[PDB]
Amino acid sequence: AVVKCKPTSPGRRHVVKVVNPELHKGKPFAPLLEKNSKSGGRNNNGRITTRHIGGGHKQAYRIVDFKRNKDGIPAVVERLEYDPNRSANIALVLYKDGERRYILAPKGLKAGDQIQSGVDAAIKPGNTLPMRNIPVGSTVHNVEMKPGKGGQLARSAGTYVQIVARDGAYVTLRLRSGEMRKVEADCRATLGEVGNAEHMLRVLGKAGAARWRGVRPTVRGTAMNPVDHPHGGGEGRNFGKHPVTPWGVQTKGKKTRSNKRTDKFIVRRRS
RNA sequence: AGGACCGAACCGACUAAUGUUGAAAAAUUAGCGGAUGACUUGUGGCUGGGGGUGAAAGGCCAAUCAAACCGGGAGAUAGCU
RNA sequence: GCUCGCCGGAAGACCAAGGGUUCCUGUCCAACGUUAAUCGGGGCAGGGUGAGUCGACCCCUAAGGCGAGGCCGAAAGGCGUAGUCGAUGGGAAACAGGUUAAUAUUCCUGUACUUGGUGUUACUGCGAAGGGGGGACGGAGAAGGCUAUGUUGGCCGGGCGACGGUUGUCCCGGUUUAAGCGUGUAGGCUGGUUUUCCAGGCAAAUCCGGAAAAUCAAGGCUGAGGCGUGAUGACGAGGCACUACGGUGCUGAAGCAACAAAUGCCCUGCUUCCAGGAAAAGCCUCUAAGCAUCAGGUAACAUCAAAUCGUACCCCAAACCGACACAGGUGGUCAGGUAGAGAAUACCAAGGCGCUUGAGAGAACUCGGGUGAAGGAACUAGGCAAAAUGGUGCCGUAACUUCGGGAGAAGGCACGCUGAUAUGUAGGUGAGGUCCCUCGCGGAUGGAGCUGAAAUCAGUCGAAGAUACCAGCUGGCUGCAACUGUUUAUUAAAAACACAGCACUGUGCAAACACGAAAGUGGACGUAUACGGUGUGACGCCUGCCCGGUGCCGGAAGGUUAAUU
RNA sequence: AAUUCCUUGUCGGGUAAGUUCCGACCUGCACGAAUGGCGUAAUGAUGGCCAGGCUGUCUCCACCCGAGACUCAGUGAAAUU
RNA sequence: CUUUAAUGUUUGAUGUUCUAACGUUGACCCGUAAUCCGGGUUGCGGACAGUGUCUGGUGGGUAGUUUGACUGGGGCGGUCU
Repeated sequence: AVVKCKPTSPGRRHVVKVVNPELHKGKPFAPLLEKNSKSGGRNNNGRITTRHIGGGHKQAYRIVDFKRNKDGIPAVVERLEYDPNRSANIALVLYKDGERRYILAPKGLKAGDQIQSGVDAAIKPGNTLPMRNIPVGSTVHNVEMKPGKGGQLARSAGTYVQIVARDGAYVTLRLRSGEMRKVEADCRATLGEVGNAEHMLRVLGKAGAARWRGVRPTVRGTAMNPVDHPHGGGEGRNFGKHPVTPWGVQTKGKKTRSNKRTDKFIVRRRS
């Protein structure tokens, strides 16, 4: 639940917590863990390509199954767990055959709840089927964009998409961004929304709370000298030029999509 | 519980005096700040010059930085001393 | 050699890194040493570093590096798979004592341990570049149970005091002993056992996992310390003989208990929180391909092997980095006594030093300090500096406020010593004995002895009892910024930079964007409650008018318009 | 006003006397609403001002303790010219 | 040879469809005890995309450079035949 701390110190007034006792107060499933070394926003060349990334708390990667291709085998939820590599929580499930796997935790999932994947699955949250069988107007998550590769849409805390139509081998969807996309009617999708909706209500309250996430401070650009940024300098706070990224692009309205290749799957775009 | 309080180690460097061919090519003495954290530290590693890195001062990149150092073009050019 | 003085959470002791003979002895004093020098980290010569158990090498891997093929690229070359390197991490085993002018957990003595090879004997399902388990992991906090260690008592030995007194409730010293083996406690986790079945673990599996039953509740794992053994020993203050007073043989007393007690061990635990906490091998198992009077496996005994390199010395410093025998810098371990909350501070122990020019004089002035009549900021750009405050407990404490704070607000009182309450209380610790007992490192009882606050009353000395070192000045109005933090190494620590929060905008994933001739990588093993960029800068009340200009986003009838033809 | 040239604006408070400071006035040379506006408890080695206490900061210096200076012996520089 | 409809062929435009180039940072199989790469099967896209040459626009993102003289000092102003 959302919990507002008390102002026992400057740094605890505006901090807001998102607690959940349903989560496992123990270690995760080790067989489904992997090393995850932080990068610092640097690539094989050692150069910073994405700024404002550095440090943070150590993290281990949980192998989550975004495909959900084990059809015809029921699975019961064992426990809900916390995942630092994503904004949503994950649910450890146990299949009847004795195989355990991690999945995204939908809105109304608990311990003991049953789920299943395939074409002959029931229409309940947590189950996964190709969208050809999902009734129109429904709500799903962890949607595939190409059959078999795995879910790529609606994977965040409280995100979802709504199936709005189905013409042929394609179905039209409205993503959480408002974009009206269409994908093949063979991509698997999971019923229901991802359950951590109260995640957005969280309030860090202090700077150090962002440094635990691996987020480094952001220096604006106005106060940064001409040689280091177009906005640069000026005696005082002048900024008498158009807002612009480094490397010289607007950043305040200019559209930068230049795909051309995948424009046939975008019905409406947004706004 | 706490980027919580006082305060040593530890990390810093606000004031003053001294020193200024210094003990020291930035220190000493007396006080000062932080001191479970955006902390500090050892070892090793990556990022290379119009580039790197930068909680951004044009700061740092081997006592050298508004474009490092070494060599080379090179006996640059110098209507000036 | 006798005194004096200094450090003693080091100015002591042991190491790494680094250095590389500076170590020890003898000899020499030109140069080196900021003076002399018989001395020296100086010169010359000689000697000195002994390991199956410490470390490296080695096995395993992290970041990351190289990278067969391969992809990419004018050439050079770049990225990278399989792989192979790479510790700052994981992985078998030795303790005490004695000894050299200089080394030792390395030599000697004593007592142990570990991993392998071979052979014999006995009993046998063995087998992986595969599966599983385990290794394997965070922060904070809370105690409890222990020890290191210390104090006191007792015991042993010695002593009877350079000056009054000191045969006693006196003084000094010592009272030490390990690994390992055995016991398996305080205490923590766990419910076990048997049989059947199974879409899983790339194939298989008696293993893991899962399902369903039956039968039992005691089964097991981990585990400091303690005790016993180790040890009829060793060491041992001191003695008997030699004694070049340089030291060597023999002998060598007591060698217990209680209390206190860690930041260390139980603890890779328990509790709790969000920021959700390495990998791989060794090791334990599983079977497959395959091999079965073999081979291999297991236990026992015997025997052999455990190589190679390092080991001296300095290591907060005269030996490393700083041009110096330079008030500098340099990571880890050991952590005594009194007072104290304390690793602060003061005085000491062990131990180590007095800082490589001295003597004398006692002017100005300079530096670092002490005191000060009366006044008390009149000094000055400015209370710069200095002075002052300073502790514990009780009492008590304003505006304002985001109700947490402000606040240690301010302010006021009491602190010593002796005695009594109480021949040392409350409290803590806990013996003998008794009772019980699954007869054990047990439980209960028992309260001996030891230790030991705080408070009250009374009395007493001093100018002064938080007496030393140590140790907040306080309050009021106001600007800026919310705050903690960050910054111009070497004249600027700030109202600047960050910041949480807010907003605009971009981005549908082969994402935008960025580094790259490209491959590709990061973004992200993320998927719009997400990522990037811009600006603002907690919170609270708000954020008005203008789209002409520039830019961005959209739309079209027309005009204008490139290559091309 | 961190913004006000004229300017020590005007009035008042505080002082024996206040170009600074506090509070109102508005005549804003040339504030103004996210290059944010106005408030804001707490915080700050932050800027400015007033008090109590305190003192050699000063009136106005005086004495004393030490290290130099001075003399002797030894070693033995430097900028400059 | 002034004139104009159904054709054949000719090429051009718009639209629809297909697959065979090309693409696949979709799935599966082998090389292979390999998330590289390649080959193969299939699916999805599909002559679009993307690349090359040419070309228009944008383009301080990044370079190389210019930004006069006289002058009762220079600058502002004025002046230059």
